[PDB]
Amino acid sequence: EVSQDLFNQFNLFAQYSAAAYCGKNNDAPAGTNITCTGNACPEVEKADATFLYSFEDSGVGDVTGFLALDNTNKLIVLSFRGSRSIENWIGNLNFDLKEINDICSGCRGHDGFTSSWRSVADTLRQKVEDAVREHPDYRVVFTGHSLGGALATVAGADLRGNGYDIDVFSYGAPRVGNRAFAEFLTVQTGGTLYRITHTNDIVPRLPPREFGYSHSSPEYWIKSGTLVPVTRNDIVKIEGIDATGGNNQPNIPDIPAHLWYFGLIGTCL
Amino acid sequence: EVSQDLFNQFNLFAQYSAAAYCGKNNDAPAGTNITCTGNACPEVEKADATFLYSFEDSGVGDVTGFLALDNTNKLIVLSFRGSRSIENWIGNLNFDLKEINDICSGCRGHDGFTSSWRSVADTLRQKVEDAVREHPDYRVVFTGHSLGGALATVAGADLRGNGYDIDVFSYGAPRVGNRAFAEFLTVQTGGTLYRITHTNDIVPRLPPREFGYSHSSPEYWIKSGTLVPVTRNDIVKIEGIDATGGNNQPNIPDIPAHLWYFGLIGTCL
Ligand SMILES: *[C@@H]1O[C@H](CO)[C@@H](O)[C@H](O)[C@H]1NC(C)=O
Ligand SMILES: *[C@@H]1O[C@H](CO)[C@@H](O)[C@H](O)[C@H]1NC(C)=O
Ligand SMILES: CCCCCCCCCCCC(=O)O
Ligand SMILES: O=Cc1ccc([N+](=O)[O-])cc1
Repeated sequence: EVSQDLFNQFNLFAQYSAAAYCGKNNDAPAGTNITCTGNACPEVEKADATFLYSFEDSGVGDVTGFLALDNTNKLIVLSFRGSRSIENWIGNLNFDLKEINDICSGCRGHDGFTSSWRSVADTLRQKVEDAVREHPDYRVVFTGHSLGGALATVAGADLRGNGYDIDVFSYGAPRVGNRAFAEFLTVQTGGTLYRITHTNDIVPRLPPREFGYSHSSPEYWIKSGTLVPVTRNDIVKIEGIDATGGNNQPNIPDIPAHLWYFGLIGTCL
Repeated sequence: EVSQDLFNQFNLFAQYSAAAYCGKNNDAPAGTNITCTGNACPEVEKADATFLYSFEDSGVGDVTGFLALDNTNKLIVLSFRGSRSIENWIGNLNFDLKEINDICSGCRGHDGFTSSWRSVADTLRQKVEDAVREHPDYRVVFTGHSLGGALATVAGADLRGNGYDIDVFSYGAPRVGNRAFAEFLTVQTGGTLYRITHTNDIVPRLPPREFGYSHSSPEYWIKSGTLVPVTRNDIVKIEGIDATGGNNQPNIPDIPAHLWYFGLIGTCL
């Protein structure tokens, strides 16, 4: 069980994460209203929310996403898109670690996530910094679904502690690195990570523990079914690095559960 | 705005209509349980419901669907799939009428749906007749989404009057013929047709009335949004051939609205 305000926040950033796929966007001028097809992001459309900067297939990892300004909620939101086809992305997912002492000593992260981020970090940091300067009062939020969720988690860990808090809301994110990287994520000040999972979603169960991955704590776990609407009672806060009894349970996982966080996500009607 | 009992039927056959796309049965032998992927048909799975005959790309229209036995609800269900890529099917959709006197006098129907039905009619009639014999007190229901709705409607008009009632539940069905056919489907005895539409779904708006097409009355119009759950209070019975102020409004239409009838339909998570 979670509060009404936190629920609202979860719902909202699920929608900012969905909008990265379903935005009628990119090649889209900054200052343009954010809108989505197929009722993917109505809470974003109600807000006075506009693109600050769009990126598409940027750097080494072909990164895609947007930076947004939201005058109603007082946010600067960096939203990273997951893969265009999650099924093949999961299939070709490689489990190699690389060191990232730059982020925390002793830390190793998934190699493709950290290198995709690393390769666009300098541009996007500057874009965020610019927006922070313009709106010092506004709250900085990074978010994403799936691989997008990963990238937002990495960028957060990397960019925190430079003066402004960075909250992270992740939906169906994979593990992003080794224990230690997990531990850092569980305690790092300068922002909070809300790591949201749904039922038996496959993606947060990869990379597997066996390959040297852990999940940060806590975990926000939606227990309502696929295509079922979520209420506050359906969300369970689960404490403990690599805790079991939320998404991390011993049963057959599901791709469709990956695509239903509050609403349709990771696909566009 | 509709009865609970009617809302429950509408929901059940939306799910049988969704199963024609989802829940693997590709060669599933007769008598196996009906199930779907992606929580597309839970009310069906909850019933004691089994396949009688599966068909696929059958006849000239590459018609696909199944016939089921439902012992819990006491039904014999013939469910037609719509198109495997609806956006395309929408783009390739010819508006030509053809005479269909055999069904009714002065009646013209859409050439492709009519022909497609006619090519499978004998084999499917025989399979329904068999089940009707083994279960004389079960209700015969034909149902379908999109193209599947057109077909079910045509098949119903074509096989009624043989001694067993056939009810038809269509979802997001296009127009199937001319005003004289609309009339025949409005008043025909030996069953009821329940023609359900959602919001500004585009498909029930095609073929255009400006190509000689008309809609049978009544229409059951779902006013709740895309990705929004439906209650009995969100459905409005609209009376009159080519009535306006349900789905048939001059506003701009939408494809995602076509894929949300009670739940997700015409696509599988
Ligand atoms: C963008 O949204 C703003 C505030 O929410 C609204 O006043 C404006 O009409 C919208 N702009 C366009 C171009 O639709
Ligand atoms: C088929 O469903 C029936 C009841 O609806 C159930 O008794 C039976 O076990 C199911 N068969 C399988 C293989 O699950
Ligand atoms: C009654 C079942 C009819 C379903 C089969 C139609 C074939 C769908 C293939 C996709 C081509 C198209 O876009 O129309
Ligand atoms: O509607 C609510 C609401 C609550 C909190 C937040 N937020 O902190 O961004 C946004 C929306």
